[PDB]
Amino acid sequence: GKKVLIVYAHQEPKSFNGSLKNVAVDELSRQGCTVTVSDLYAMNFEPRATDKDITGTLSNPEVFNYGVETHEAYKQRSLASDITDEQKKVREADLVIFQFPLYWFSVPAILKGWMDRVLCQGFAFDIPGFYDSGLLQGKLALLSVTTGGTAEMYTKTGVNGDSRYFLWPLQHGTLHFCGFKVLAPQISFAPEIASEEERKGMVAAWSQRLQTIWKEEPIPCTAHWHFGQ
Amino acid sequence: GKKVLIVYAHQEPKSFNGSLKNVAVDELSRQGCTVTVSDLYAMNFEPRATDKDITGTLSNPEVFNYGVETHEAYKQRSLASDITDEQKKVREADLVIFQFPLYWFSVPAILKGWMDRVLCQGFAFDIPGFYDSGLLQGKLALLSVTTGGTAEMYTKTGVNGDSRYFLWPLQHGTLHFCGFKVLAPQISFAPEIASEEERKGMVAAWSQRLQTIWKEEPIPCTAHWHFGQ
Ligand SMILES: Cc1cc2nc3c(=O)[nH]c(=O)nc-3n(C[C@H](O)[C@H](O)[C@H](O)COP(=O)(O)O)c2cc1C
Ligand SMILES: Cc1cc2nc3c(=O)[nH]c(=O)nc-3n(C[C@H](O)[C@H](O)[C@H](O)COP(=O)(O)O)c2cc1C
Ligand SMILES: COc1ccc2[nH]cc(CCNC(C)=O)c2c1
Ligand SMILES: COc1ccc2[nH]cc(CCNC(C)=O)c2c1
Ligand SMILES: [Zn+2]
Ligand SMILES: [Zn+2]
Repeated sequence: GKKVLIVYAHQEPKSFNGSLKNVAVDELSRQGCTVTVSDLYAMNFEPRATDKDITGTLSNPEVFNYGVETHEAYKQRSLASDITDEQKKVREADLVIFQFPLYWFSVPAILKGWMDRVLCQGFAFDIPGFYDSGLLQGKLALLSVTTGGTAEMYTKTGVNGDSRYFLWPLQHGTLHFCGFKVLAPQISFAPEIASEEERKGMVAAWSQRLQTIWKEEPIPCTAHWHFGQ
Repeated sequence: GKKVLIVYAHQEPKSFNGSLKNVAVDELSRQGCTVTVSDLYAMNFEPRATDKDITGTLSNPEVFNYGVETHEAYKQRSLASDITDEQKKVREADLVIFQFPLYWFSVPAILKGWMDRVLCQGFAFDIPGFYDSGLLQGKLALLSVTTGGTAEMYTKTGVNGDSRYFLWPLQHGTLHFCGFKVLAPQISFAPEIASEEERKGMVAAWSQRLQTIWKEEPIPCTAHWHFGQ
């Protein structure tokens, strides 16, 4: 049996991102997987890392240290319920798919906020207690990203540089750091500029890939994979 | 004369980030510069990119496209006032300093939200009108980042890889894309693990650098600068 969490960050259900999230639910549900979706915009998910993330009394109310406070709150079961609800979904998942449009070579702020607030010390990693000593080892993660720029722009000699260059903070700095095994990213280039048939083709390629997702090996999440030849 | 905008993202005024922001205000004010600070957490700055960012009739209310709607809203002067207030500060600034702790090899979500919402099409870039032709051409930008990890961890052979690797989405994908000339980053490594004297030393090195900031040349914001080869 297999459980999947899809963390989805798009405002418009009729969007191309919406279509990719819906075909992932459809395909994984067809396989008999247990599927949960965190639709961040529909949840009005809080992105800001603030003292409202800890309930009750702070370890040090005079000098607020977000990392220290959330690490202690996690251990004391005093984190805000929106964070713990997401942590329960991650803890139970075997695969976490992130579905989002690329915003400034990174995730939209609402999804950056999910990463900042949900992946706290004690839950996803400890200090020390990261990368392969991370706490989400055994779990798979996958970035399903859509872009405005064409594939050609995202080549080593292209204006944007290779698409792997922007994946480093997300795949390595975040997912690998927490102990996830990183599956190859799904990059859907320039859907708004594509034809209706080309968009249908991109959606079908993602659905087809999901049919055999449990047979994939993760990428070697190294500097060489992201920046080398 | 010169005008500086400091976009600051830290919850705690007593923090090391707070000390760096304050010494920048002190030094630039001593030089006779005009200084403005956007303290994002104190402003409870909205990070989410939503339809609340447009006040008028949407160009397409049936299928919401944030990029299209904000581009049109910028041209019509129908953007939310919190965005327009930040744009006025950026338009007037000769130098924009971003002061923040590194969160997941990137900016905290509240600051990612400032980038997503403030740097809209029509204001910060256009198509064509990006990279060396970006609309913020002639302006300088500088990232002043603090980290948990030591300098040694942020080297090519270190666990985190070189610090320049994580700068790519911010310096190139965002600042250079909008036409800014990027000054060399100020990276204050591991202040929480440092001694009180070492922290004082990092604050003084930043103040000393600011004394001659107007004499600096920008970096060559290229893939070669960030990744080598
Ligand atoms: C705030 C913002 C920032 C964006 N930044 C990028 C970027 O860095 N690179 C890129 O290729 N496209 C960028 N885009 C374009 C989106 O990635 C693109 O519109 C989206 O992936 C299309 O998918 P959708 O039709 O489902 O929205 C940006 C769009 C917005 C609104
Ligand atoms: C949500 C979160 C994510 C962080 N991610 C990183 C990271 O990617 N790399 C790093 O070296 N430190 C990371 N840190 C540690 C902070 O960068 C560090 O505590 C801060 O820069 C210290 O400055 P301050 O004392 O003024 O807060 C993170 C902290 C938090 C709370
Ligand atoms: C809440 O603190 C966080 C969150 C995510 C993180 N990624 C990297 C670090 C730096 C940790 N430094 C050492 C020496 O262990 C980190 C800290
Ligand atoms: C670094 O590339 C960026 C940064 C911000 C952006 N906002 C919107 C787009 C592209 C939107 N699609 C087209 C081709 O019009 C975009 C690209
Ligand atoms: Zn890695
Ligand atoms: Zn560049």
